[PDB]
Amino acid sequence: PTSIDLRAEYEGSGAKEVLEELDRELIGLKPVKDRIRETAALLLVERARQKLGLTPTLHMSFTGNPGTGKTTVALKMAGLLHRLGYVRKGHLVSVTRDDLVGQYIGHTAPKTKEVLKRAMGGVLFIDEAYYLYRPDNERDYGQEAIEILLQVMENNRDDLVVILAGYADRMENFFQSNPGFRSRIAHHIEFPDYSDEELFEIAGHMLDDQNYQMTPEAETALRAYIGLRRNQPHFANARSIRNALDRARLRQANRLFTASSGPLDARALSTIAEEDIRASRVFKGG
Amino acid sequence: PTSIDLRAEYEGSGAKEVLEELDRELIGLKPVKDRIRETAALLLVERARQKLGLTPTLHMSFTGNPGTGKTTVALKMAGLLHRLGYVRKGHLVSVTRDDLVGQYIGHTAPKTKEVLKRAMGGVLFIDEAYYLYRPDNERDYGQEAIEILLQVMENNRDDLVVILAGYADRMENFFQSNPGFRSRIAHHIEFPDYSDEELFEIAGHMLDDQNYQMTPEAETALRAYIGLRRNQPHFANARSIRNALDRARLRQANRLFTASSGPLDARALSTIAEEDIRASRVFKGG
Amino acid sequence: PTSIDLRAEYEGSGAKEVLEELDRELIGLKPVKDRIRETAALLLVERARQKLGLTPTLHMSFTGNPGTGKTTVALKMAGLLHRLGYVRKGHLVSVTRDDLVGQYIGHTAPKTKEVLKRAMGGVLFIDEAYYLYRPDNERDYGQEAIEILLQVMENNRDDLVVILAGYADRMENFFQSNPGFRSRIAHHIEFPDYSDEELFEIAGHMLDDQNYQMTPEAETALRAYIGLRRNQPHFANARSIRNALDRARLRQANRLFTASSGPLDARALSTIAEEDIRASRVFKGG
Amino acid sequence: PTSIDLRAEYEGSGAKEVLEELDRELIGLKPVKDRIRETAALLLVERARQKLGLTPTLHMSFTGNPGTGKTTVALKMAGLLHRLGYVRKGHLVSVTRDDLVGQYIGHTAPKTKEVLKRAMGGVLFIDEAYYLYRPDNERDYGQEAIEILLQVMENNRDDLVVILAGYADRMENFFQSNPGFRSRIAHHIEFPDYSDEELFEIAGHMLDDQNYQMTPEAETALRAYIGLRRNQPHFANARSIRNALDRARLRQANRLFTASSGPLDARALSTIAEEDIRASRVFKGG
Amino acid sequence: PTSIDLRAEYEGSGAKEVLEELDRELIGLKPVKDRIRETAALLLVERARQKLGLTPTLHMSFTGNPGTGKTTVALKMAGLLHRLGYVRKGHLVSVTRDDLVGQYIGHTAPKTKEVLKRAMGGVLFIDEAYYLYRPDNERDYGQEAIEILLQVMENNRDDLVVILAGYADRMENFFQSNPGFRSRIAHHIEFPDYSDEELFEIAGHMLDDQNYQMTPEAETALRAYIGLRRNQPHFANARSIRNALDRARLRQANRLFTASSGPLDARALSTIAEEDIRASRVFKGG
Amino acid sequence: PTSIDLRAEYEGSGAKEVLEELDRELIGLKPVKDRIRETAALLLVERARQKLGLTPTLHMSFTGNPGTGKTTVALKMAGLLHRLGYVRKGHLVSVTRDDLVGQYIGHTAPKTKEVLKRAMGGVLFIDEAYYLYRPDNERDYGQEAIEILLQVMENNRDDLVVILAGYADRMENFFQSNPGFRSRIAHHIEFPDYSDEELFEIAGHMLDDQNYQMTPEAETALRAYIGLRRNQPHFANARSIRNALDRARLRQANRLFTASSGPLDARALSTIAEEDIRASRVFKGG
Ligand SMILES: Nc1ncnc2c1ncn2[C@@H]1O[C@H](COP(=O)(O)OP(=O)(O)O)[C@@H](O)[C@H]1O
Ligand SMILES: Nc1ncnc2c1ncn2[C@@H]1O[C@H](COP(=O)(O)OP(=O)(O)O)[C@@H](O)[C@H]1O
Ligand SMILES: Nc1ncnc2c1ncn2[C@@H]1O[C@H](COP(=O)(O)OP(=O)(O)O)[C@@H](O)[C@H]1O
Ligand SMILES: Nc1ncnc2c1ncn2[C@@H]1O[C@H](COP(=O)(O)OP(=O)(O)O)[C@@H](O)[C@H]1O
Ligand SMILES: Nc1ncnc2c1ncn2[C@@H]1O[C@H](COP(=O)(O)OP(=O)(O)O)[C@@H](O)[C@H]1O
Ligand SMILES: Nc1ncnc2c1ncn2[C@@H]1O[C@H](COP(=O)(O)OP(=O)(O)O)[C@@H](O)[C@H]1O
Ligand SMILES: O=C(COP(=O)(O)O)[C@@H](O)[C@@H](O)COP(=O)(O)O
Ligand SMILES: O=C(COP(=O)(O)O)[C@@H](O)[C@@H](O)COP(=O)(O)O
Ligand SMILES: O=C(COP(=O)(O)O)[C@@H](O)[C@@H](O)COP(=O)(O)O
Ligand SMILES: O=C(COP(=O)(O)O)[C@@H](O)[C@@H](O)COP(=O)(O)O
Ligand SMILES: O=C(COP(=O)(O)O)[C@@H](O)[C@@H](O)COP(=O)(O)O
Ligand SMILES: O=C(COP(=O)(O)O)[C@@H](O)[C@@H](O)COP(=O)(O)O
Repeated sequence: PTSIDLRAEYEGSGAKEVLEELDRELIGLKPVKDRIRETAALLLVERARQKLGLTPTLHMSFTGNPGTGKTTVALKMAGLLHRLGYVRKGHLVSVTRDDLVGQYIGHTAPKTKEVLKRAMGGVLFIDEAYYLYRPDNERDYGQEAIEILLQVMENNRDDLVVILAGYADRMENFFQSNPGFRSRIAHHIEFPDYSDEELFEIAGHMLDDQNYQMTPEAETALRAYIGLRRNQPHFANARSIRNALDRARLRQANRLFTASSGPLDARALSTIAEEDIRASRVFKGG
Repeated sequence: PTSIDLRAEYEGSGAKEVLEELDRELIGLKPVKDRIRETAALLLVERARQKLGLTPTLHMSFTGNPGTGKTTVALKMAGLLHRLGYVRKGHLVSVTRDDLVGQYIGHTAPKTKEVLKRAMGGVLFIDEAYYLYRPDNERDYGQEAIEILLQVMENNRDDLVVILAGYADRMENFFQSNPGFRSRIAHHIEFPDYSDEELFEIAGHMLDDQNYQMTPEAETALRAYIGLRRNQPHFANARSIRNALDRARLRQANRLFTASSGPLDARALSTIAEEDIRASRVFKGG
Repeated sequence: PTSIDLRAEYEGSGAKEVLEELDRELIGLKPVKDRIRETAALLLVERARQKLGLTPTLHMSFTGNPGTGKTTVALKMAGLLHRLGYVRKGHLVSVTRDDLVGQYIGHTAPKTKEVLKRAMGGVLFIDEAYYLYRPDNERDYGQEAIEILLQVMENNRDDLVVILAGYADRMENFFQSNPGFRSRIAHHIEFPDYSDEELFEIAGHMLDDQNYQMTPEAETALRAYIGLRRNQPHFANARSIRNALDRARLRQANRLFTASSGPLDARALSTIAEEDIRASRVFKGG
Repeated sequence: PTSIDLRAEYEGSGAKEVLEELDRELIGLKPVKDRIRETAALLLVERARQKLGLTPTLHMSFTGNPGTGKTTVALKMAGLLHRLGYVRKGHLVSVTRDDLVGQYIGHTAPKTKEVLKRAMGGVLFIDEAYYLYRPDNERDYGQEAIEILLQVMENNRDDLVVILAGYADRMENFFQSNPGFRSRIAHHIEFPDYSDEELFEIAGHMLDDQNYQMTPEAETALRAYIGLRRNQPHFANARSIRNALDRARLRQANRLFTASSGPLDARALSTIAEEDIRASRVFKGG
Repeated sequence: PTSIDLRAEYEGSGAKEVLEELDRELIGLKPVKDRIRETAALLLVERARQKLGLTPTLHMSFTGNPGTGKTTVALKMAGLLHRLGYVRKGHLVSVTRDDLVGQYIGHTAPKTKEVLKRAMGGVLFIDEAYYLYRPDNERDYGQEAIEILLQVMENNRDDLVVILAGYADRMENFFQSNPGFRSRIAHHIEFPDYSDEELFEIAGHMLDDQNYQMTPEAETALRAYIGLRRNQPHFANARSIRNALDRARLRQANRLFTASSGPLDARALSTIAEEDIRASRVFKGG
Repeated sequence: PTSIDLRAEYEGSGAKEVLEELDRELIGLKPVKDRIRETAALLLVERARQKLGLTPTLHMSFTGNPGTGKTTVALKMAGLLHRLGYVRKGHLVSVTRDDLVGQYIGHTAPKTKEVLKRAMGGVLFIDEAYYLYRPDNERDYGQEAIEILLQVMENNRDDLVVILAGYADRMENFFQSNPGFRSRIAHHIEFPDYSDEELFEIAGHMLDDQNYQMTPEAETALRAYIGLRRNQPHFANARSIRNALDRARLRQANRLFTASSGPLDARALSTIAEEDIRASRVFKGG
């Protein structure tokens, strides 16, 4: 070997098969998907470079709001990384701060370490990682977990990848207070969402996750709803959406229970109708 | 099975028998009772949907003032939930923050866990839950109880339902500081009551709970009392009501002891008369 | 039984015999004594009501200054309560915060619990109870004692009565910080004593407690003293009174030792004379 | 017995023999000595009253500056108290805060208790007692010592007397923060000192304690010194006196070493001469 | 021996062979290299002085930014020091604060001590040493590590050299708070890198460390980039450089993957082209 | 014996031989040396007084800047004290706060105590003692070391002398906060040095301690240097001097290494020349 065919590796790795898996398994967020397509390319090239004699550097940060594909992309990353020979067992260990820090004084270091043992050969995924740093609280022993984490991200490299994730404002603050992470994360990925279309996409995903469908009439009813809701006080984006869908679901349940034609099937029970949304006082004025 | 008769489940579950039990066992708060009627409908439908292949999501929050039916509705919920096959042993474990958090450093995690063991197959009911988060205090180890609680509400699902309850202002603040609860509570129920009529309803419920009745004359005497009391300093709503009723009870006891016609019966001993309320310095001016 | 003769219970209980015992054993504070007379009536009636099928609710708070009869009334309460079948062994366990909270981390819960064991069947009396809540101090474990106390006042009812006592300003603050006590205390009793007459009453009680009498001339000498003292800086009410009486006692002792007519009797040794008070620089101007 | 001869007890107790012992063993502070004479009288009378059927109340506070006779009066008190049958073994146990509070968490309660065991039948003397209350410091466990102390001063009475002593400003503050002491101290004794004569008395006592005498010429030299020193900045009363005497002693030593007539005797070595004081830059202007 | 030939020692030690090793193994930072050349001279002379009868004093501080040669110079120091007979086993033990301080209360002193055992006969290298002093955090036991460190730097001298390193602002602050280090460091070495040329040098070193080269066209493209970037908000110097190079690398990877002429060699894969930098929105205006 | 020949003791003790040792072993600071001469005289006399029947009082404080002879005088004191029979084994135990206070909670009292055991029969020397009082820090247990120290300085006297030393501003503050030390220190010794001449003396002592001499030309070069340096920002007195001498030493080493006439002797290697100082940018303007 002297040169390297990139497409040979791309087609030989099954990396394309994981990138396809990502398009199919994430309701269109092309922005992000392209960014992962691009990182795949770099990950490919870096590997081809390592195969011609030139340890990588892999850790990444995923920042954005709830419901932007952080977890489901992270899973695919572990895949991709296992397919490009960066990781041995391409498996994702997803953990919060409450899996790494123990209440008792000294029961944190074995806990982080053992979680790490389970992570080895794959990817550790620390959701809202910045919660490990709580000097707000006394008797929270999260600084030890940081120390052990930080030490691992520099030293014990070739057998682990770490992904910190969560809100960006909170992550960037976490790096201020705990530097040495910025230099250890090679991949900062922003997960963007909200515009009406985005809020509607969210509404749609939420309903897919619950196995409910809207009737076309109800879809337009929601689009109306959203536009109005965003001009009323204390609009909470995604929360306001969950909340509307919750109340819609409650209304749909009562609509059906009160009708009672007789037996009804999955479509009748999975469908949110125009009535269920338009009955909201959001359409009255509040 | 292909369609599902909802009324068949509603009548087969005995869910109606628990909803009747609620009307009979809660002095009219039709507002709330309708909201529970409605949630019952959704809980019904969701179940019928789970029975056609489409884990639920059950936790709820009860917000409002003291004396609005939070506990007595929660009890009925545990019933309803057991009747709709969501819960195995339909029993309510009611706990405050002082049942989950221990003084000693590490004697909290076994305590929360064991309470949880007692809760399993039924409903855990955390009154004024927001008191678990006390970063105001040092040496209070309530954050561990939150961690264990939060972990349970996501992971170990199909064998427990949690109801956080208490004042709304304090609950919404608690979610700010401890997010991840908002997404875990599927049912936000507001318990409304204060207007004179509400204060009078409260007075009425308090007296029912103690087995005392008022004479019509005394009722109007209280309505007079309330209107005056609310314009005097340090009006404490429900507390001022308990306090007036306490003093009325004391006056009624002394009225009866001092009269002493001879023997007297349950009505004489259960009745608060016009004298007992009007004797208050609230009618003098203070 | 269908009706109930109240006087039959009042005379059968020996409750009157304890109320007489109170008049005889408390230098006239008719205000309070009437309030206890009245509570007795209610306690009577409530009992007669429980005997016709209609658990009581018994805990109380005693608020006021040192030397108003809190302890000596509490003792009689335990009596009264035992005579009306509310309490099994009518005995009063009087405790401060230093009997419930231990220095060591975890040596508080057995200590509160064991004190409670000694209290069972009678009345526990927590003097200046608000001292259990010291978040001012670190390493004071008083919050656990509160938790155990609070739990007992709701759950393990029919075998214990609790009386919190002390200054009112401090008690009401204690309820702010630790709510759930207000609802558990059914009896708020205020112990009143300052106006000149009150200061003089205090002076009088203090001297009774020490077995000293004043000569009429000395009484008027004190009334003069008080009026002057209250217009001088740093007037501390009751403390200033103790302090004057202390100095009077010292002067009386030296008056007698220096005279030495020969032997002298109890009256000579128990009497504070006009000289003993008027010799004060309070009469000179300071 | 019906009356009581006071002089009989005063002469029979040997109380006079301890009061004489006080005059002889305290360089004239007649102010204080009279106050102790007076307290003796009251202590006498109270005893004669207890002997005619009318538990005492004994604890006291000694406030003032260093070098006013607090300790040497306290010793005599223990005497007096043993002679008037208030105390069984008339012995004084003198302790600071560092004898009652231990560093380790829980090694304070046995330490206070054992000190107290040694105190029993006599007088415990807590110098600068207010140092037991250090909420300024964390990991100081002085509040437990307060609790145990306070409990002893009310409950276990007839076998112990406590004397808190030290600066008055600091003592009165200590009572603010720890009330319940004011009511437990029956004897507040102020120890007054400074006027030139007092500063000179102090100088004199200091030199007696060290076995040094001044020559009459040097005495007048000091009186000159004092008057000047008090008008220069940062005058520290007693400290400035120690400091002058220290420097005088140093000068006297060098005066003698440099002279060296031959052998010299106790007078030559015990004497501070006019040279030793007048050589001070205080006489130059600084 | 009477005089000493310095060049004899310089050539006999192999000290020159380590200084050559430094030029070859550190991409030109002549500023620093001269400072190390100079220190070598002094270290030489001091040794020649010790060999004529006149314990040295060796500890040093390395201050500057990431990527200025601190570690790679420290390694050579250990060499040099071993070649001039100051150190027995010329080996460098590189440690952070997380290797010296343990979470548990008392598991720090054995940990520092054992690290020190491994350090003996060579050089201990504490990166960002100032992190040992964290009074910001409770339950961090770093002050003990300071104590043990400080004690070693004075007492147990002839068998250890310590090098504290990191940012200068943070180091000088660390000396304020922990004095006694300034007197123990005999060698303060500043590591300089920002001016455009410096930022470009940094960019260059970063790319060397990653095995990437720029085409001359791309170099000028970066110089353009830098000048623009420094006038846009939140310019973070070196971070902004890493960030640009990261994004350039990502663009280079995608440029190559998308072209796909066929096989490509190390130069094609190591080269960042003009396209990869100029594609930045920094050239659009943001 | 009746009188006492002082010169007999002075010549018999070998006290003169230690005072000579002080002149020879401290580069002229006649001010201090006279003060120690004088204290010797007093220590002599006090001893002669104790030998004629009239426990001493020995502890002292040494205040001043770094480099004024505190340690080297303290050593001689231990000598002197052993020669005048005040101390049994005339040996000096020199300790900082980091030798008395342990990190762990309770590992301070054995540590202070054992250090004290090593001190017994000689002098304990606490450098910068005021660092034992750190209420600035939590989890520093220095107050216990104070307690044990303070207790020793009063009680266990005849087998230990304590010397607190360091900056005066910081010492006097330490006495404010921890009184009872002022009365326990019988000897306050001020160590004076800064004026140009003093800075030059310091420079001179520093160079003696390192075995370097200046050429007369270089001395005047330093005097020039000092005058300029003190008018430039952040002048740090003694530190600026060390720093200049360090850089001079570095320059001298490089001057010699670069010349290389051939062999060179101790004078050439010990000498700092005019070149080595004048090459400083302090002479350029910065
Ligand atoms: N891009 C997406 N495509 C499909 N579903 C999504 C997407 N993003 C979020 N969701 C839905 O919202 C939930 C949020 O998932 P997650 O990745 O864990 O969020 P986070 O951004 O906090 O990491 C998912 O379980 C899923 O049901
Ligand atoms: N809605 C209601 N209907 C009948 N009684 C009520 C109602 N609300 C409150 N009460 C009375 O007041 C008490 C308050 O009960 P609870 O549910 O525990 O209050 P919360 O949960 O809001 O703190 C009840 O035990 C009952 O006696
Ligand atoms: N109402 C009263 N009648 C007679 N003596 C009283 C009365 N109140 C207080 N005293 C006297 O003052 C003391 C104060 O007693 P206590 O009841 O324990 O005070 P408190 O409970 O208010 O703290 C009593 O021991 C008693 O000698
Ligand atoms: N009234 C006094 N008569 C004789 N000596 C005194 C007197 N007051 C103080 N001293 C001297 O000063 C020292 C201070 O003693 P002490 O009673 O302990 O002071 P404090 O007021 O702090 O309790 C004594 O040991 C003694 O040498
Ligand atoms: N002077 C230099 N010469 C060549 N490469 C350097 C130099 N300084 C830094 N680097 C590069 O940057 C990285 C920073 O290394 P390091 O010395 O550990 O940083 P620091 O000690 O300043 O924290 C090195 O691994 C190296 O690849
Ligand atoms: N008076 C002095 N005479 C000679 N050398 C001194 C003198 N003062 C300081 N030094 C030098 O400086 C160092 C400072 O010593 P030290 O007594 O420990 O200072 P300090 O006690 O004031 O902190 C000494 O070891 C010595 O080399
Ligand atoms: O509180 C909200 C919604 O808050 P959010 O913006 O969080 O949804 C009100 O608009 C509803 O109570 C009205 O319900 P309905 O629309 O059924 O009347
Ligand atoms: O303190 C209150 C009532 O407070 P609250 O508002 O909490 O009831 C006074 O009005 C009563 O003491 C009067 O009693 P009465 O009315 O019997 O004179
Ligand atoms: O300090 C006080 C009294 O304070 P309080 O107001 O607390 O009593 C002075 O008036 C007395 O010292 C005078 O005593 P006499 O009156 O014997 O001179
Ligand atoms: O510091 C002081 C005294 O302080 P204090 O007021 O505390 O004594 C100066 O007056 C002395 O140094 C002078 O000594 P001398 O008088 O021997 O010159
Ligand atoms: O956030 C930054 C860079 O921050 P930093 O200054 O830290 O690099 C934006 O300029 C980029 O998102 C633009 O990327 P591109 O230049 O590829 O559009
Ligand atoms: O930082 C300082 C000195 O600080 P300090 O005042 O602490 O010495 C500069 O003057 C030197 O870098 C110049 O060195 P040179 O004089 O060799 O150029």
